[PDB]
Amino acid sequence: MKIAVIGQSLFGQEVYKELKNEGHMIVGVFTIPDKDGKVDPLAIEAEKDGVPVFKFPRWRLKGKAITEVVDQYKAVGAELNVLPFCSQFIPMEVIDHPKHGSIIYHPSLLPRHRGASAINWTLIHGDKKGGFTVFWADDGLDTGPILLQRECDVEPNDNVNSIYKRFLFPEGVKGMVEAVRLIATGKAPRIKQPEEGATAECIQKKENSKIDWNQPAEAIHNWIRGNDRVPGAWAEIDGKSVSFYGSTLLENDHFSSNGQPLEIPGASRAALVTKNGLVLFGNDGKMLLVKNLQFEDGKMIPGSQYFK
Ligand SMILES: Nc1nc(O)c2cc(CN(C=O)c3ccc(C(=O)N[C@@H](CCC(=O)O)C(=O)O)cc3)ccc2n1
Repeated sequence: MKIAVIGQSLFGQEVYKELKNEGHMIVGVFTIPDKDGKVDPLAIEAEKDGVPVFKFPRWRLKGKAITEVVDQYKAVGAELNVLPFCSQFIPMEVIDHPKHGSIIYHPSLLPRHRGASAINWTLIHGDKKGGFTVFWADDGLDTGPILLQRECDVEPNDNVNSIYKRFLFPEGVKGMVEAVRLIATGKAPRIKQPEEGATAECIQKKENSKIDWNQPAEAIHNWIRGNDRVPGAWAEIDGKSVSFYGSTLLENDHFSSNGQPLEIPGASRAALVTKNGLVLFGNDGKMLLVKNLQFEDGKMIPGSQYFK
């Protein structure tokens, strides 16, 4: 069928590539402008194929969509919009245009974790299960009827990158391709999202990924892994903003109080720099271990190396 792909990143590129390989006519790719150095992976693959690339800035403003952004979109004659990873909200004029409407990839088990940082919040809340949903776009934020959903176990030490790479990305691509196949064969469903279990959270950025030390250790571990790698959980240490990556919970033994103490303002008590990383304490007397640290405009350093 005729498809407009609206989105970005490696994920949008892989979905584009698979749909093209399945015989679909990609009539247009609508993506972010270069930054301004690198061209987005999706525009690169599209032009390599001879497919109309668009780099619109934003569609909405003053409560409204333009006509110059709408009209260039409508020209390509899409029968379905596919929104693999779309960094912004798209006007209903665009969303409702094609005969089949629009489908969106969302890396959570909707109606849980509506919002743009769903993977982060899945881990921050310490959910045992996670996954993704392909849903039909409506005017609300991640509220549209479900086409399909796929589920996975969240591992205790999963960070954003590991669950994404293990499951959300590769299976998300297959889910998007399957959704289109169900649509093309005329069998795709529209399951209204249940009321029960709905949540929505804010988008995670550097500023609001600051660590709140007054929480039990498990909560701090979840907060850290839930913001690892991006935006990167952080705290003030000795005047510097320091980011924390690679958290695990640390049980036994003592332990080991053989590190060099490291004072962290607001921490329930001083941290310990050990050969295996930075031991941190929650407000419940329990411990977590952080493998890697990072300063502003700096490389990753092992927590074990803080004092050298
Ligand atoms: N009509 C419609 N409906 C949805 O549910 C959409 C979901 C998504 C995917 N998404 C899931 O949370 C999402 C991603 C980003 C945004 C967003 O508002 N992004 C801006 C913030 C505001 C803006 O500039 O638009 C940004 O780049 O940070 C909203 C929703 C994308 C487009 C959608 N369009």
